[PDB]
Amino acid sequence: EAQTVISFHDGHTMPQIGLGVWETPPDETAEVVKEAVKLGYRSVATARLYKNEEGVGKGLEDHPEIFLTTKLWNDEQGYDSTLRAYEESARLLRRPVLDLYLIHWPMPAQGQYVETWKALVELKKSGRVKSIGVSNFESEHLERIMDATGVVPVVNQIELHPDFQQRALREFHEKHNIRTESWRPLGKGRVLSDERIGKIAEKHSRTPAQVVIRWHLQNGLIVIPKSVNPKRLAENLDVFGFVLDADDMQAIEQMDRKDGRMGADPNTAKF
Ligand SMILES: NC(=O)C1=CN([C@@H]2O[C@H](COP(=O)(O)OP(=O)(O)OC[C@H]3O[C@@H](n4cnc5c(N)ncnc54)[C@H](OP(=O)(O)O)[C@@H]3O)[C@@H](O)[C@H]2O)C=CC1
Repeated sequence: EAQTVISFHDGHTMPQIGLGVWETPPDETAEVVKEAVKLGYRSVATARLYKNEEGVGKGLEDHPEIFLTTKLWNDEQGYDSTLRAYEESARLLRRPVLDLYLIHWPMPAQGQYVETWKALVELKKSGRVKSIGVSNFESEHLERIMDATGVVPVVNQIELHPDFQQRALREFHEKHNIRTESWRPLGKGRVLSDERIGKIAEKHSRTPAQVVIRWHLQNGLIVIPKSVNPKRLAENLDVFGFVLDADDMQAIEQMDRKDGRMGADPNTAKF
């Protein structure tokens, strides 16, 4: 069955599934991309941090058909320094006008991140990026920037996966037309082997992962899972051949913990 897409308040539209490009090293980046596209992967997403925009922009030579996301790193923040940052990402990536552009972290102690959003609202008023948004923002932080500059980011990317469901923030999100991208959507693989998922993947003749990748799907979550082993790739991507029930859905909802965070607390994270 054909895939799905999620759309944005700014009227653009992004496939609800895509490929993560975390870690995967610069020279194999090139390779792994094409290999992936050939699977029917429609979106790609990397970040500046990983420094494989070059490998992506070669990898995606003569594949404009595909939704390309990238993230402005923390040492490039402010107004004039972000515009600069964008051109160059666009250069290494090679698609002067990109699909999605994300502010990697707020870094609120660094206080320089609202400056950073104007630079963004600019790039879209120019129409030099298609769709702008952020990564790892809170209530406090988004409110702060929607009041400062009157435009909501289309997407805020955040940590989330069965053991952490930021339902507070997905309440705030939903109430501002904001799309919510899952970061580390398998809780780093803790759930690969969780026993609630050893029944629900049996049930539907699938592996534990897909089960969950789908969870994200059936929550309206743009999800961007990363593998290299192409067996996994086309596995992750084959998540439309089925569907789940509320017996299922409200059974993976019990997996949420208050303490389920595993990464930087973006309020407190220092780099
Ligand atoms: N500050 C922060 O916010 C934090 C960030 N991180 C970052 O997150 C990243 C960690 O990546 P990771 O946790 O591995 O990503 P995920 O949460 O996506 O973990 C899932 C892992 O499972 C594997 N996998 C993918 N598809 C399948 C499949 N079909 N069957 C079985 N296994 C599969 C993948 O590895 P494989 O390629 O082997 O398939 C993947 O690495 C790092 O960049 C790390 O620094 C970590 C902690 C905190």
